[PDB]
Amino acid sequence: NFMLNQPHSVSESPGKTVTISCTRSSGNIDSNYVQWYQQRPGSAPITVIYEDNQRPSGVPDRFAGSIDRSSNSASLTISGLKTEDEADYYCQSYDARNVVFGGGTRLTVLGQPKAAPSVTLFPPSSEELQANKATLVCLISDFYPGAVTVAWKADSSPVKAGVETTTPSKQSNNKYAASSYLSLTPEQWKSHKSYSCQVTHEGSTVEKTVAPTEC
Amino acid sequence: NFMLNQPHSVSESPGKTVTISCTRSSGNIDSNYVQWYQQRPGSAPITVIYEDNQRPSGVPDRFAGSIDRSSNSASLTISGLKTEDEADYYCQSYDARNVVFGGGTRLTVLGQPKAAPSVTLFPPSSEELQANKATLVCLISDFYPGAVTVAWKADSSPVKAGVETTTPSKQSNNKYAASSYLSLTPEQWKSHKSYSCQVTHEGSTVEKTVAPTEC
Ligand SMILES: Cc1c(CN2CCOCC2)c(=O)oc2cc(OC[C@@H](C)c3ccccc3)ccc12
Repeated sequence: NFMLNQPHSVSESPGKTVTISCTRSSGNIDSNYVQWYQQRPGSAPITVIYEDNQRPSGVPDRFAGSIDRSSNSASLTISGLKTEDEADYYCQSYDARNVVFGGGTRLTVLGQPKAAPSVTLFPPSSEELQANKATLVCLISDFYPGAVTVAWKADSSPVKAGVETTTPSKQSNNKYAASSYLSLTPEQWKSHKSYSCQVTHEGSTVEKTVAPTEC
Repeated sequence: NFMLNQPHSVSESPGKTVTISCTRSSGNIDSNYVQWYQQRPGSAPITVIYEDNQRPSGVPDRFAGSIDRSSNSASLTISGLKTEDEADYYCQSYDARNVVFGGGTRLTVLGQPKAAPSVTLFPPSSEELQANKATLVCLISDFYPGAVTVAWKADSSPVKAGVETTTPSKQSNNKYAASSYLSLTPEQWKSHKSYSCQVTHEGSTVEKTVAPTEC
């Protein structure tokens, strides 16, 4: 079947308009209806759009669904942004019994100034190595909003095996920190020329690389 | 409109059976298909039941959906309860005028065993020292329950400045992870013999120590 591709995050100040795209991988966006669901943090989801642009009763007309056949995409547009619009937004369609969801888009209504993350990539420590561990840590500090995406590369190939990322937490400077760790064996860590941590925040992606050496 | 009413919370111990009910307020439960979604906190949800009782590929056969017309309810029944089943569960049906979700049910799996944290201390990266920074990270993974206290030492004396610890977050092994980082100048780092990270969990302390390495 097809995928539905949503940006990981979006942000704006109160009173502004924000748009969340939902691109269909293969086939025609207009072949099947698209729904949008809102989840506020610590809340149950609710439908804000069904059948591309239908608004259920109780959902203000600040929320608007559209289809662009040229780009093969759905969009949810929210005008007059209010703090309660801060939530995760998922688009959803079908082909046959195949329900297809997007990955979700975290919408932040800016409570403070944007801050790009400090990203530090650490190669394995001597002590963990002699315990037969080559865990790498990617430390991500001092960012707002609190939404990041982390991907790892062995040389050039995406890694999915062994990646863990913490949920961003508010630190004493009122900015967010989190860590991504890749649990490698020594044999894996040494069997490559370099590893990489790619951090995406506010659509902007930074990339750090470490290589094996001996000191 | 109609509403789907779920319990707020249920608790049960491993290997036992738990049942979550989803009562339709008006209309017959069987007029429309019920879905069940599982959400681990900080994650996108996954479909665990569709069409009242159909399990997607990769959902364990311990998850069973049912309909009871007389009590106008849907139920999700989890057999052989495991710790990874700790999550929020949401039912969902159709209004033709809407997609409606229940308020969701937090499933607590009682009697999870203690797990001591795995602790890995990383000295400053080379590249970071070239950019005039000397952050140390202490990775704390695989611990239950999800509370730790971290103290840092410069040589043998307490470090009272530049320490941050992330809020522990449940990872895919259903154990917690967190990082403590110490923001030092290159000067502070080279002026000491060593720095230590001391992690206390359930009364047991684990201490790790790194030193400026020479090549
Ligand atoms: C992506 C996805 C899947 C597919 N998974 C992906 C990973 O591999 C297993 C299948 C999937 O099976 O189900 C998904 C359901 C999604 O959202 C449902 C919405 C209405 C909801 C439910 C509960 C709380 C908040 C929101 C969103 C995404 C999914």
